[PDB]
Amino acid sequence: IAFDICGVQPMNSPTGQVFALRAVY
Amino acid sequence: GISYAAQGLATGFSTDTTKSVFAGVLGGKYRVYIDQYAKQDYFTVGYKGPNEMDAGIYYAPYVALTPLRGSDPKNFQPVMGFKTRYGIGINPFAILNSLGKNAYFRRVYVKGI
Amino acid sequence: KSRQLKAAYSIELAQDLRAVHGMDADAELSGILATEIMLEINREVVDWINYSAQVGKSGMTLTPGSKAGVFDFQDPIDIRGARWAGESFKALLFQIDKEAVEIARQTGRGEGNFIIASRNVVNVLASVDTGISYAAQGLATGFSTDTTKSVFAGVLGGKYRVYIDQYAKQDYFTVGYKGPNEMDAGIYYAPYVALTPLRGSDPKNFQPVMGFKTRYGIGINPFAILNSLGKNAYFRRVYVKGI
Amino acid sequence: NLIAFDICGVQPMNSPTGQVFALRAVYKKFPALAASTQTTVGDIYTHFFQETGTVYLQASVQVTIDAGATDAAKLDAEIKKQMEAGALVEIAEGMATSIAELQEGFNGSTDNPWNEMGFRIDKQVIEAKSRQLKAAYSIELAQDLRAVHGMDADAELSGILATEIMLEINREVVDWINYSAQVGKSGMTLTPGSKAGVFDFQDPIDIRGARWAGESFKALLFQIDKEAVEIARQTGRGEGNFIIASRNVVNVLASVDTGISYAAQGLATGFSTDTTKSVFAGVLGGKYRVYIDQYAKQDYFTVGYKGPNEMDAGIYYAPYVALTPLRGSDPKNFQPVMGFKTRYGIGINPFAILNSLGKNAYFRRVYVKGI
Repeated sequence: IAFDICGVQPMNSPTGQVFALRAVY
Repeated sequence: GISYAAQGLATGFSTDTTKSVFAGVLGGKYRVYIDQYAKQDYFTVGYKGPNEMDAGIYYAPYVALTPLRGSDPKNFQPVMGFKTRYGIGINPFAILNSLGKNAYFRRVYVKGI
Repeated sequence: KSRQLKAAYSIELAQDLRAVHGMDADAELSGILATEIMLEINREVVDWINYSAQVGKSGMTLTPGSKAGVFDFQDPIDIRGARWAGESFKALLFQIDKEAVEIARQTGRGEGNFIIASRNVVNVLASVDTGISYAAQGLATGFSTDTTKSVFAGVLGGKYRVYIDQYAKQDYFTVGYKGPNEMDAGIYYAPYVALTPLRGSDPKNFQPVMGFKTRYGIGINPFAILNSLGKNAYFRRVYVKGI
Repeated sequence: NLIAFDICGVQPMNSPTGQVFALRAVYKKFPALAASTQTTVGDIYTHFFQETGTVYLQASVQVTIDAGATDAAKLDAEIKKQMEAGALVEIAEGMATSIAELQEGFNGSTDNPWNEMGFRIDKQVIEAKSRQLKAAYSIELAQDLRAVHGMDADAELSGILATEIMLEINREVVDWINYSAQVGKSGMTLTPGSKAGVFDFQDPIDIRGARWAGESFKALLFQIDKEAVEIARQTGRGEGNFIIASRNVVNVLASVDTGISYAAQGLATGFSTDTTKSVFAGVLGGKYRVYIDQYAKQDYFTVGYKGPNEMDAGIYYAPYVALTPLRGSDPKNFQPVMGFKTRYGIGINPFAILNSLGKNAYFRRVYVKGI
């Protein structure tokens, strides 16, 4: 439930990685 | 309806307190949850897009509620427990590069309550 | 007499070995454990040989100008005036022939049939008799396709089957005799139980435990372990120096 | 081209970061040999000589060692005499082994030492590190290679680059091995007159009494074996299985042991039909698969171990992407774009990059002089 306000992209292995749609700044 | 009182709970003399959920929606705008372990008094406002990649924070569960079992012959007592594995992430914003740096969230200490 | 080993391993690692590369995880650990307990038994057999073997390059096997028990590759007496390693290495095999004879004499059963030796010595002995000591070029060809380093290299001079002691302590070789009769070894290993599996967990966190236990017992020619330390006529132990 | 990483665990990735596994290892008190001592055959006694420390001698003979030798000088003379006479025979670590075996056997008990395989078994996270090159060729060159020779122009450039990027990757693999390899000709692999980590072909001590290059070459091989032995000891997995070395060293090996490294004289005879110098030259002693480092900086050899298990290597390489082509042209002058990019990632048994430099149990690096 911890992630109801987070991205999850659950992994099928540790390490494992996620993507983030970061602005260029 | 920012925080659901659950009068039925009170009415029935604490039938099921369900203290594991979002309280409700503040102003019809913010889904709000109680930090049950807050150290003092504060609030944090955050953004979450429909695309999980637009959360600015990630939780990526791999393992959950793996039971532990057995017994410890030294006192011959039962072994029971639980393990999970998940991992977190924060949008880079450049943990060293995340402390007090996250554009998706703002936190304020609150006094006078 | 028994020996026992455990896996004592992490849950998460077992999970990842399977999840990441399709590895059989704990099954592989089991293979390691079976290997390790067998290697330890094997190491023990060698330790007993090197416990009980009589001191070699002694008595009937001494050169008058020798150093009593040590074959020094830099010593002109031991190497019989040899020129370079080529001749010197051969001089060692000659001392081995001398040890083999003393064994023959005392045992009354015939000269030494096999050798147990250190990596240094084996590499030396493998430098003579061309292809006799299995270098395992086929394994090298396949890039250590299956190392199998639990075997005898081969037969030196066509006479001594030579094995490498993976656990060699310093630098030595021991020449020993073995007849076709199981009663003609002078040393015995008589397995009763082998590779009995272990199954359990560490209660602090329920992490798994696997492993193996064996029972085999050992023996000697009576020789009269009170009567074996430095007394076993079937073997002669020589210290090696200078490699 | 060929794969340097044929001697690495591979465990290929399907995602960078991304991980590999490795089989990481866990990591004389004899009463006295002195005046009046009556030794008894087979047992072991300790004597400290006035000169050159101690010896441990095992009796071959039951004998009283000069009960009147209360003067250590007399005693040394008598003990030496008994050794010279063959009554007492010297062994050092083997005695330590023997006393332990005696004590362990005699007092053996089940108690609670269930032992364990001496292995932690571990893992590393590795990124699919990239390497990339541009063909960077001109139109005019292409026009004339086609017009003059009937050549396929950029096709040749493409083949060269693909070869070069793979070669550079192989060069990197070798440098990582040399980086992590422990110093050789050190500790267990030293000789009394040694120069600490270097083999000098002109030095009688290093070359073990060898006559000229012919035998010094073989003496190098002896030092190689010493390194291989040390690797087996420290790894707990096995003898070095392969050699990576400089051109000088490879020529040293090719010049000895009849047929270990090959000239591949068919290629030479045919006028360099394909030099293929990305393949192990052959096998030293029938034991060590040997390869040439095209980029060796000075002169050196490295001995390393590789098991049959992909987890047993010290060095791991897990390819993700290979030879992704480039294409196009820059309109400012329209010169063409072509080339290649790869992604692979490496891992090194942790031995605790920072913890692999000069620390890797699987490899030993020795500097070479005198060739």
